[PDB]
Parts: sequence; structure tokens; C-alpha cells
Amino acid sequence: ALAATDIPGLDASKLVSGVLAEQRLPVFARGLATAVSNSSDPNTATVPLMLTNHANGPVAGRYFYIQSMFYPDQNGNASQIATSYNATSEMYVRVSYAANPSIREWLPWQRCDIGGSFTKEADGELPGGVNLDSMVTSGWWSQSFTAQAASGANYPIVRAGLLHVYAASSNFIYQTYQAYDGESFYFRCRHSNTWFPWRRMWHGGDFNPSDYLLKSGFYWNALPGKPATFPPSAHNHDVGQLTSGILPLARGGVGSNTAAGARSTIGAGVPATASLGASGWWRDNDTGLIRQWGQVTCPADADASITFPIPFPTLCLGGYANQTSAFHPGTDASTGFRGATTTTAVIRNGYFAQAVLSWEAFGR
Amino acid sequence: ALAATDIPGLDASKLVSGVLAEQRLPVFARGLATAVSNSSDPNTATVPLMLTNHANGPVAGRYFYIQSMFYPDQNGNASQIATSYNATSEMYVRVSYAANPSIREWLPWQRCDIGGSFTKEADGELPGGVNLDSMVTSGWWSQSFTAQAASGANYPIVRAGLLHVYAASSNFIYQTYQAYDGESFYFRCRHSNTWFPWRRMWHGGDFNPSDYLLKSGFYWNALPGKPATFPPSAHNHDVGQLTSGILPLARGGVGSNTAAGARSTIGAGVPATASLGASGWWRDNDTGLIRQWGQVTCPADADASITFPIPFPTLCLGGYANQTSAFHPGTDASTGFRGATTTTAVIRNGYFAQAVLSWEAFGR
Amino acid sequence: ALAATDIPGLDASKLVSGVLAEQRLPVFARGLATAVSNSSDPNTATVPLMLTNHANGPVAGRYFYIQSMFYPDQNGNASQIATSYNATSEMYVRVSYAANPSIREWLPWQRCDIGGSFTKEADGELPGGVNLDSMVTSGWWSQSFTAQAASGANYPIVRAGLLHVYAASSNFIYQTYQAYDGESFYFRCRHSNTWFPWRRMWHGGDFNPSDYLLKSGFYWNALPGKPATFPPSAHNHDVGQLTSGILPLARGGVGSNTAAGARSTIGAGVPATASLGASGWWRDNDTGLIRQWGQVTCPADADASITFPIPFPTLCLGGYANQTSAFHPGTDASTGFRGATTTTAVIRNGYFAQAVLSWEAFGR
Ligand SMILES: [Ca+2]
Ligand SMILES: [Ca+2]
Ligand SMILES: [Ca+2]
Ligand SMILES: [Fe+3]
Ligand SMILES: [Mg+2]
Repeated sequence: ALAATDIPGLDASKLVSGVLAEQRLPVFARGLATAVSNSSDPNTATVPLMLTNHANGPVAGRYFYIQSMFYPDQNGNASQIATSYNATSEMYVRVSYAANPSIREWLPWQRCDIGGSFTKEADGELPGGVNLDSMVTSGWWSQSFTAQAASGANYPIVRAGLLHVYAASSNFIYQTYQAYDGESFYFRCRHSNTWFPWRRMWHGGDFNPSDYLLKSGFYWNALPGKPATFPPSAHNHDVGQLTSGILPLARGGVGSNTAAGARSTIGAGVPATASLGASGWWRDNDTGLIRQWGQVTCPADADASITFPIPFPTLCLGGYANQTSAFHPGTDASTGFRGATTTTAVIRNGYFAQAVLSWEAFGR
Repeated sequence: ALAATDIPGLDASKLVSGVLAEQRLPVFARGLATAVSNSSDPNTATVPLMLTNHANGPVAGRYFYIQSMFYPDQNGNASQIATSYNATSEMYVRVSYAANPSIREWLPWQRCDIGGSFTKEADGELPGGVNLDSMVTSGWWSQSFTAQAASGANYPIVRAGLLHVYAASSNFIYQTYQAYDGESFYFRCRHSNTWFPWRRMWHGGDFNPSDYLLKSGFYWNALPGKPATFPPSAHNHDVGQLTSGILPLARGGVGSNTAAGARSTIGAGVPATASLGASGWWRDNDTGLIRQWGQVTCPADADASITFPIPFPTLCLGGYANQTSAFHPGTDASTGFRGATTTTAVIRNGYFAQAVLSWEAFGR
Repeated sequence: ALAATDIPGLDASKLVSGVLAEQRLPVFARGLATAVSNSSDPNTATVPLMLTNHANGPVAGRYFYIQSMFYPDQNGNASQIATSYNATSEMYVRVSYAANPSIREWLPWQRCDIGGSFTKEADGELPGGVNLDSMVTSGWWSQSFTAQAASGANYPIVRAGLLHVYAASSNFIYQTYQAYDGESFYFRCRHSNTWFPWRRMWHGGDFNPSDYLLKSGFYWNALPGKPATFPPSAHNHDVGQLTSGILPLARGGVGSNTAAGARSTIGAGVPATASLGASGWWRDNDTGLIRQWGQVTCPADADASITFPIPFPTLCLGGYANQTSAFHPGTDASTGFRGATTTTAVIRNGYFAQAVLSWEAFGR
């Protein structure tokens, strides 16, 4: 009976049929990350799969499965894909390329999973009680509940809304917040670990500048509600500015616009008129009484007629005559006034010689 | 003479040279995703490559190729990379780690292709006719034509511009729009399937607050255009405030500032004056007429001189005398008045005895 | 001794123990990308690993390692993962699916690393001297120093701050800038290689609209500081608005509110009164002088008493009588007036017949 020790070394071509049992394969070809110790340096990888927490992996302190692909041999250029062993689901990629492929020049790991990016799904829903000062990593988050903004801290407004964080660096953490109801849009920055105040955008829902007065519209003629007239300050006047009415006696006026009315107000009379010649008259125009006078030559013991300087308008009321000469006192030298009309009267001379007699008459 | 049945079981070390035909390999080592049925659970994977649409894959209802990497054996902890079988090009990663590695604890799948991210390339160009209410998927899009905004619906402004969509959830869809010409920046949100109005940012192109009147600038002294004088409302005056001019008769005045002028205006006379004693005088100061009177003791049949109480300024015009006694009526008792100057006259007594005669004279 | 040429072809099941030397594996199972040439076409891939710069790879001109996973066989549907060979660390994925799997239909390569995405890490820190017009690639950058903004160009404000770039297309490059201190938020766009000016957001740190006057608050009654009285413009009055005071003669008044005082001011007299009948009286009310007259029938050579029309208030100053008839001139016809009281007097008739004598009397 033949034993294995009798069989010489064979070329792989001697296997002409069948599929090898998986245990016959090097472990990396079964997907087992067990060919090298779990602290192996991925920089010196020569098998296509290892598991290691070595520092040259993508995240210091963490184990990653590291796939390697090689050209032109397992010591040469390589591409590596790293996937996480626990805690999170992450992927990284890197490459070594060099003119002498065996003297590797590794580039830094580049992240593949979208955990390293701004994602089309929000990073998370914010629960209650969140202090936005604690949101210091880049991303965007949704607060779906106004009451959870109320129970949190450093929200710019008590409203559901969208938070963006742009963590530029440790000393410049930018945030924006868009309120769900458009209350406004806010922004702030943590600068060297101290937060600036939120800035609140002014928008068209807040106010319309057309509701406010331009400086160019601020002037007297534009001011509505102005009264037609204004209560005056103390002032004097020229009498010319008195243009209607009639001043009464109570104010030192004559209470009339006619001379007659004025005279009645102050109880005044009118001027008398006269012609005060040798033959003359005088007239009281208050009453119309007229007195007249003249002289006449009379014959001895006889009459002479006189004509009054002016006619009496209605009648002569009376008269007398007087001897103007040095009549002989041994005889009568009587006089008479009689027969008066509106225009004439008769003067009687009782003296026994031609004589000049003066006379007076009165009437109306 | 040797057939295969004569050869004993061999150790893999007996293959000392050559490269196996790939058909000798388990199918997963050939890139063939055929080792397990295409509905197999990736959670229970033990081969490094499978193809399955099982629900525990990354996208519901879709086939993915799933690569698996294991430690410390194929039943233990694992890392998996899923890649799509059709429709789109997508990649995912996940991991199972457990203290007892055979009791797996899988973490959620994380996406790797940039389809899950906001990318440096815009998501698309918006054509004409787009209703922005329909843009409810996260991303950013560009409208390159104002005319294509004009043919659409629910653009905040008819302008080319940049649309961001942040679909936090179907209950909260946020949008922003930046007009290409800086007309403004807009934001809004769809809450519970109803869109709030676009909010429009106010910016420096719209207005400058310095053009508007501050409340603190609104007061009487600052109001420009105020008139120097104002139309007065109805008011009363004291006559003392009439400081110039002369009131005319039409207004109840006397049309003059002199006594004589005032009398002229109202046609008034002046007072008569008198001394009304037993001998006396009376003067009409309107005309200048003077009447005087007195008494005189005359000698029998002779003259007596009289002196007028006051001189006549110019001349005596006339006079008479009257017997004051009970003269015997059997003789003449005539009288005469004659020879009058401005100061004196001659009274003649025709009675045969001494007698008292009264007299009157008038003149001017 | 047996030679290898004596051993017949063997089934893979003849290996019952041990692990193959890795050099017995097809090269791709070792991670060696050498099974096909570096010009091989990935569209026609039948091996699970290659390295090629063929045009059908993900980036023209560049070598990528390409893994292939196949179903149902190596000519059929396939998923491919490509990882970079040099220069950078990049990954892509694609797929071929067709109802007839051998007539392949390849979908476009899709990037898997975050290098083509908006990353949670900022693209970079801006140094000094940067012209922001040069930043036309999508991303976000941080200016950590205000002094480095001051040395640059086309910053919207000389302030540290956060720059975003959205390069929608060559014809539209959008930028936003958030100041670190919240000075404001800015945006602009480069359209057809011309940058619009930055727009500057108005926010609550800039001003508050409640400091400005609403047009609805701009009216007369609301204006503060208004005087209580106003200097009047020229106006006229009705004398009815002269409610107090007494106009003096200097202003055309009578200087009094009594008739007597007004007369005194202008030196006017009062009206005379009279009863100008056949017998009657006349009275100068300036002085009180009264004149009266009448007629009386006397016996021959005898007295007759008269009663004055009215009593003299104080005394009769004088009188006379006059013959009214054509007395015989051959005799005496003297008259007398005497014995006057306030009410009566005595008229003497020296004519030797009954005769009518008229009389006058005066007094006060
Ligand atoms: Ca005688
Ligand atoms: Ca005679
Ligand atoms: Ca006788
Ligand atoms: Fe006035
Ligand atoms: Mg008078």
C-alpha cells in the first residue's frame, strides 16, 4: 500500500478536477484576517487582508480590517482599503506608489464613508434639553419641536428649525439657524471658545421700510392734521384793521355811523348859525328858534314897514322896537311892533318927529 | 499503472510548484458571488463574497454584492462592504463586533458613495417650468435663466439663482434661494406639507436707515418749513391794544384826534357860556353872539350911561330899556338905548321923575 | 523511487490536510494585480482583480486597481470597485446589469471617497493676500485672521470669517461670507466672469425699526414741543371783538363811556330845548338860561299880571313889554315889566285904552 511519503513533490497542474476544501486555502483567501498578528504595520503589508490597530492605520487606537492590492508583487506598490472592526461603520482608502515600488511612499488615508461629509440626510434630530453651545462638529441637525427648543439652551429663538454647524477650526465654530416658520434666520460664531451673540436677519415679514417716514418727507406742508387757525400770541393793532361793526359808547365809540346818531349817543347839540351884521339873524338849529334885528326910519307919529333879513320859515312869534335917538323927553316916544308875517312887520313911532328905531323879532 | 485510487491522501505541502487552475478554488476566491443562495442573510455570512437581496442588506428590496472579512474565524466578528447589483452605483459598509464574536451584534450600514452627500458638483440645472414646491430632496440646484424662473412656480423672485434644499424630514423641508444678481436671499420651509411664505432678506441695496427720520428727530423745533406767522383763530382784544390809526365814523369813531375835528365829524356845537347874575352875559360860542343885561338909575327926563358886564369883542348890535317901576300912566315913560360902544351905552328915561330902567344889549 | 510523471491526475479532494503555499494560488487570490495587463479593459473583466489605465476606468489617463465581483458567472453581471494607483487616494464604484448578463450594460462610475463632497473638515485656511475672485471651486474656507483679510482683495468686510463657494457652472459662481464677529453676512455671484458687488445683510445689530418714525405717527397732535400760542399773521377784526377798554381821542374815540364824559372829551354842548308856541319858552341847557314870551290884555292905564309858560327854576332876570296895537300917537303908550317871581310878573300899560301887550322874560 502506497503512503504519502512515497509520493514525490507535485506541480499544481496535477490537480485536474474538483474544488479545494476551504481549509486548504491560505487564511486571507477565506476572508480570515488572521495571517499576521493584530498589531502588524500596514505599511509593510504583504498579504491581502490583515486586522490591526497599528498606528499607521486610519484611526489611532482603533482596529481596522485592511485589504491590500499589490503591483508588481507583494513587496511593491499597493492600494489599501480599511474598514472598521467595531464601534462605528467606517471606511478609508490609501495608496503607496514609488519609482522603486519596494521603497514604499504611503499617502495619507482618505475617508470613504459619508460620515466625513455634509450628508443629504440630517446628522440627527435634536431632542429636548440641548445646549447649542455643545454642537461643535460640522453638520446639520433638525429641531422638530418648538417645545424642545424651549427646554434647550442657546437657541436663538424658541422655534423648531434647522441648525447648521461649520466647524472651521477649534477657534472658529460657525452656526446658522433657520426657524421653521420663518421667524427669522440667525448666525453666530464661537471665537476662541467664547460665543458671539446670535445675529438676527431683518426680513420682509418683520417690517416694510415704506411704513416709515423718509427724512425728505419731514416738513410743515406734509404734516397732516394741522389746524386751519392758530391761537395767537399777544399783539397790537392799527385801527385800520377794524373793518366791520360800530363801536359802542361802552368802548369809547359813538354807537352810530351817522353824525346824527353819534350826537344822540353822547347827547350833543348842533351848532347855531348866524349872520351878525347890523341887519342880521341868529338861529338855534337844535330847536329852530330864530332871532333877527335891524333898524328903520319911521315918520313922526306913524308907521314904517320892515323886512326881516331872512324869512321866518313858519311864523314870527314876537318882537319889539326901540328909540335910538335923544328924543325930547317932554313928549311921548312910544314904540310898537305888530303885523308880523314870515317876511315883514310894522314898526310904530309915537315920537313927534322922524326917527330911527331899532327892532328885534323872533320866530321859527 | 497507478490510478488516482492508488494515491493516498496528501498534505497541501506536497504541491511544491506551479499555479492552480482557478477552477480548483472555492467560487468566492474567483470573484464569483455564487457560494450561497441569493436570499441568504448577510448577518449569518461565513464566506467572503455573496449576493443577496435580504432585508438585512443596506437598501430595501435590492440585491447587493456583499464582501465579508472575519475575525477570529468565519463565524465570528465581521466587516462587510456592500455594492449594488443594478439600477445605481452605490456602496455601503457595516460591522459586527461582540465579546463572544459568534453571537454577532451588527451595526447599521453606513453609505460610502457620494450619492449620500452634498457634492462639490451641483445636483442639476433647473429647466423651465419647475414648481419649487416639488423640490423636496436634499441637494443644491442652479437656475441659469431668469426666463426659466418666469415659467416656473414658487420662485421667490423671477431671477436665475441658487437653490439649496435641506430635507430634514417629510414634515420639515427647508429651502434657501440666492438670486444671481443679488436681488436678495430668501428662505422658507414646508411644515406638515404646507409651505410657509418665502422670507426675503433686507440688505443695503434695498434702503439705508440713515434716510429715515428717527423718532428723536420728530419735534417742533426740528420741523422744517414752518411759517413765521400763523393765521389766528378767533380772539378778543382790549382797546388798549389799538396803538395806531384813527377810528372813522363808519366804525363808530369820531374820525379825528382833536376836539374840533371830532365835532366836525359828528356836526356838534360847542357849549354856550354865561354869567347869569342880576347883571350878566350869555355867549353862544358857535357864532360869537353875546347878550347882556343890567339895570340903571336914570335921572328924570334924561340919560344915564351904562357899562356892559363884559366888553363886546367887536361891536354892540342893538339893545333896549324897560321901565321897572309903577310909573304914573298919565304921562310918558318912554325909554331909549343908543350910543353903544364895545363897553358902554346911553339909556334914556322919558319919565318925569328919576327911575330905574332895566336893559338888554346884544352884539359880538 | 516514484517520479511526478508516474502520478496520475488528481481530484482536489486528494489534499486532506495542510495549507497551500500562497504561491500556488492564482495571482489575484494573493492580492496581486498582475493576472492581466495594465491595458486590460474593465468592461470585459473576467478576473476579480486588475490594474489598468484603460479609458473605461473611472478617470481618463490614470491607473486604478479594479476589483470585480461577478454573477452568475465571470462573463455576466458585475460590480466593480476602483482604487487609485498613485498621486491621490480615491475610490469609485460601478455596476453592469442586463437581463442577458453577458451583454453587459455598464452604469457610470460613482465616487466613493469624500474628496468630491462638501466635507465636515474645511477645505482650507485662507492665508494673507488672497483675492476672493480667484476662489471659483466649490467648498468652504476659513479666514482666521482679520489682518490676512486686509492684505487680500475682494473680501466683503475686512474681518476673519467663513467663505462658502458654490460653483454651479462656469457662468455662475456663488459665494457667501460670514464674519466671525457677526459684523454681517454677505453674498455675491460671478456671472459671465463679472462679479456682482457683495450684498450685506441688515440685522438687529445694525438698527432697530422701532427707533424710526412710522408714517402713521406723523401728524399734528402727535408732534411734541408745539407752542401754546402762535405769532399771528396780518388780520382784521370786527369791533365786536373789542370787549374791554375805552378808546381815547388819540385813536378816534371819545375817551369815556358816559355821554357827559364824551362831550367833555370833544368839547361839545348839549341840545337846547323849547316849546315854540304862540306863548312858549326856550332853554339853553348848556348854561340854564331860559327865555319865555306871551301876550296879555291890559286895562287902560293899568297893570295886568302874567304867568310864565313854565316857572323859572331859580329866578327871573328881566323882561319887557311891547304894544301890539296901532296906538293913537297923540298920547302916551308906555310899557313896563316888573315884579317878576319864578312864576308871574306885572305888565303895565300906559295907553289910555284896553290894549294887548306882548312880553318876553328871561331867567334861570
Ligand atoms: Ca317926560
Ligand atoms: Ca306922539
Ligand atoms: Ca296914559
Ligand atoms: Fe388780533
Ligand atoms: Mg348849542
